[PDB]
Amino acid sequence: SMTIQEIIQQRNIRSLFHFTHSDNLTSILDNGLMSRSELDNENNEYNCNDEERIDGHPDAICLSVSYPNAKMFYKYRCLKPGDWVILEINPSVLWAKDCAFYPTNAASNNVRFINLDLMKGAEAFSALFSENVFGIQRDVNLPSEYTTDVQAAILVFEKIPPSYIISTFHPNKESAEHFKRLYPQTIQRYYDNLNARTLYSQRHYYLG
DNA sequence: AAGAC
Ligand SMILES: NC(=O)c1ccc[n+]([C@@H]2C[C@H](COP(=O)(O)OP(=O)(O)OC[C@H]3O[C@@H](n4cnc5c(N)ncnc54)[C@H](O)[C@@H]3O)[C@@H](O)[C@H]2O)c1
Repeated sequence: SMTIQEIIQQRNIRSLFHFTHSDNLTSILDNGLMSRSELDNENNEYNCNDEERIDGHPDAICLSVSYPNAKMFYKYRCLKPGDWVILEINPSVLWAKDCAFYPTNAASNNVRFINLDLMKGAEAFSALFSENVFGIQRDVNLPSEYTTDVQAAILVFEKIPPSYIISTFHPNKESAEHFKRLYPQTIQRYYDNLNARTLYSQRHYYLG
């Protein structure tokens, strides 16, 4: 029975991602990622996206494996103007923190009723890579590090200190340079042309 | 290209 670590090694996973509005980035680089619950209790300021939290876990931080939830991400970029960024996170989070693993969006009826304890552990992690996820047939050519369903989600039930953030992606040079001046020990990356295959792209295009 | 109920 493979461990989470052995799955990461075997599939060549190198990145977890979390998209967020640039308005949140100072707070995140200072204090780490925190759940909506934990943000409320510390009276910290945040711009959140989800009004509903149908997942039912406002004490969880939501990540992606290898590629953002491009669908949900694009939606919220349309609804909220200004610069969005993408945090890249050490895959170590998956074993070092209290994670649940969901093969599709964690708010989906297909998964959200299951005993949360069954969604922890290497068995649930491996299901992100199944040949069929609730009707999505995994493409034979999809590289091993990608989830079958682009909306596959990691719910992290504790804070993620800023040291687990390995880089941040910006939509323009000036955003990256602003945050680099503030956090000179950190890696701040950017795209010069967004007419390109970028982490802001739909995945089918990115991998095309 | 626009989640989830
Ligand atoms: N953000 C993602 O990459 C992502 C990925 C996969 C799924 N989701 C789903 C969408 C939904 C949660 O929506 P989401 O948009 O993430 O809202 P949310 O309810 O978690 O809102 C929290 C917001 O606060 C932000 N935040 C975290 N730590 C801090 C901090 N220290 N200072 C300031 N802000 C902070 C975080 O980036 C996010 O925008 C769940 O149902 C998930 O299942 C989101």
